[PDB]
Amino acid sequence: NLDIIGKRIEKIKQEHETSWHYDQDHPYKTWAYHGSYETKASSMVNGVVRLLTKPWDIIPMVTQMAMTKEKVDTRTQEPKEGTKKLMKITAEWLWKELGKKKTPRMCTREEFTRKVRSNAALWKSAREAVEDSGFWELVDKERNLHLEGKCETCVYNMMAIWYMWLGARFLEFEALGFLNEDHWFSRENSLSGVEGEGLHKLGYILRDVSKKEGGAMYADDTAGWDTRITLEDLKNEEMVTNHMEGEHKKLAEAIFKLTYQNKVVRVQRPTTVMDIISRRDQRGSGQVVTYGLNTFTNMEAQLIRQMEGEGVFKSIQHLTVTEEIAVKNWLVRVGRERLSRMAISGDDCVVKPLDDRFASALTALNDMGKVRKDIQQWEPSRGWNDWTQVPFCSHHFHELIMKDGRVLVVPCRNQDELIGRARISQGAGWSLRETACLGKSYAQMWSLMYFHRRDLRLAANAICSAVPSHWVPTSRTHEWMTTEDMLTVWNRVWIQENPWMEDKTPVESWEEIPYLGKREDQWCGSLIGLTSRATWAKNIQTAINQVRSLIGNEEYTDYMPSMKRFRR
Ligand SMILES: Nc1cccnc1-n1cccc1
Ligand SMILES: Nc1cccnc1-n1cccc1
Ligand SMILES: [Cl-]
Ligand SMILES: [Zn+2]
Ligand SMILES: [Zn+2]
Repeated sequence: NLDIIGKRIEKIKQEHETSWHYDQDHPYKTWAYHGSYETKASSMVNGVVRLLTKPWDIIPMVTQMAMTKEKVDTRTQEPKEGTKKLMKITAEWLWKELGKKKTPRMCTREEFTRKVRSNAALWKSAREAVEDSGFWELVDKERNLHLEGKCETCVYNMMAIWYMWLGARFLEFEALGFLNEDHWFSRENSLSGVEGEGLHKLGYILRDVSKKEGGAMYADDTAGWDTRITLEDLKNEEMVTNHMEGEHKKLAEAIFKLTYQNKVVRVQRPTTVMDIISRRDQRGSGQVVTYGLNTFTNMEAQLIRQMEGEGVFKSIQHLTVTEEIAVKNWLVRVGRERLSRMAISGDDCVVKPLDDRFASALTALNDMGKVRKDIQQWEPSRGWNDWTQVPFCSHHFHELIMKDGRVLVVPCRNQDELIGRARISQGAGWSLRETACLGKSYAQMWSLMYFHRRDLRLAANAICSAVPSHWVPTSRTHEWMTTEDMLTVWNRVWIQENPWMEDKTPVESWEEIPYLGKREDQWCGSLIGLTSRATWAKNIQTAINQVRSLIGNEEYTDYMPSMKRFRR
């Protein structure tokens, strides 16, 4: 406890020694409180996307999205010894499989610097600190302190997103960045994972899982996954260090011990004082390490749920000596096959188990604290009989046959959600040019991922017609972030580079690229058939001209005649 976090706490105490006060009216039960001190971000609308989607101005599901804890301050119980054993055996085996064709390695100041230049989500800005050299001296001090087994400045800031100072992020990136930078959770490497795979590949992956013999597809969400990470989970995650050596092992061990398995956080409370609180359990790391370790622990949880359904062990209360031999031998004999029956993206999963015994195999899942969302604790899971109805990564997936017989598996979600998000820009000081270029990024994403939705292909063509042809899409895989012809990009992604497409014959026109059935488009939220939508489509050039007149005398390209109706 206080020996590991005290130094961090002792340092913040002094930088505010003229405000420190052990407040007796503090709202924490499960978080340890240490003291307070005196201290003191809305969704803006994207005017270019909103002027080109007028029919949606009167649709509350779109317009309410731009307007405007219980779970964080809860406690998870210690799993039983059978559960703790199931996890340790499974984790040990999983780090070895993930490590068979990969080498753990430190990420570098050079790599870290390149990422800060490219606007990755990780002195005014980071760019400046990286150029400066005192920062790196500060980094060096902490780094040598971590080699000593002590921490001074690796403190979280709550807002649930856990901002640290850039120096702490580098030390995180140094030891643990390899998980993401070297694609440990790629499908090729982890078999369950989809890291780097892209939204145009997730549907094909779900359809490949569907091809396996077995029961329903299960897609159970965990209620507040990050808050249900136990200290036993953090200790199985720490076992990645068993595969490291030299400095790297030491540095990785310090991240896990000092920043993950012990945490110090500063919270804005309005009553305005800053609460220096600590706790051991729960997920609190950087987003990228959070994504990879969530994937890891989810793959582990789901293999164990699969073991329970298949009768590999009888009870979580305690594993017999022989049951350990059985688990290990299961993992050795069928482990890789069982991983291939899953698609796991952080806390999000789809599992096609051997049979439907999986549906009521709930003792390990509940005892690990991975409690299902929106279903009673002991009520069996409801599975999906058709891969095209399975939810994954906020989407479902359609099978769409081209006029030439080739098969597209395309991503889809309710259209209100897509238009509502396109109409929102985060941050201050956006110029008209920067707002336009963000609208162009949404438009090009729609042309590539959602071309099959009538409204989005028409709105995408309108935004690309309204924004100067050579302006570069911005956002403060992502193939839509380019100035290349979207037809050329479409042909690369869907035909040339698509391993599910045998016939590589290029498409020569947007008109060869199909839509969903008209009824299926309305089911997924299309306005096709409404008078508002008909007036919008008929008069689109008037909307395009409005936005061109606001931006001014620039070079523009008409993309509307790419669609049959506007082709005279
Ligand atoms: N790759 C990585 C590792 C550790 C922390 N942060 C990152 N990151 C976040 C956005 C882009 C890169
Ligand atoms: N992957 C995902 C999840 C939630 C929202 N949007 C996305 N997306 C849309 C296009 C590409 C990615
Ligand atoms: Cl179904
Ligand atoms: Zn530190
Ligand atoms: Zn759909």
